[PDB]
Amino acid sequence: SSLYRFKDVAEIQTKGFQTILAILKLSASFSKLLVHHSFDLVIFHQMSSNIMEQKDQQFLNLCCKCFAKVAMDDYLKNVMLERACDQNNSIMVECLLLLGADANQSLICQVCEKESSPKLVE
Repeated sequence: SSLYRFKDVAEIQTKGFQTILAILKLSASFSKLLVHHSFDLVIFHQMSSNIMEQKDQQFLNLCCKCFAKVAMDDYLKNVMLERACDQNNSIMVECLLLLGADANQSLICQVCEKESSPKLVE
């Protein structure tokens, strides 16, 4: 809630990724709970925007660090994929597809129903 209500400022998002990376280092089970609290929105929007903006080294490094720590337990990767295609956030579904996912988990039906983007269908 702190990261989402402050999804634009720099110090909050950077230090928030730092604290989340710290707790995720201390406990790996604090990832399913995180995405249960809809962790997907902050990580997707920030990882999209930081590449869209000036790509800082260390900020994006912490970004992919916590994203790697949540990338395990591929059931969570699948629900992250489902929430990613629930939006038209094509880059992140492309990333999760390169990482590991399945359109046969339907998903093509969901992408055809809700007026989605052609690059997402491709």
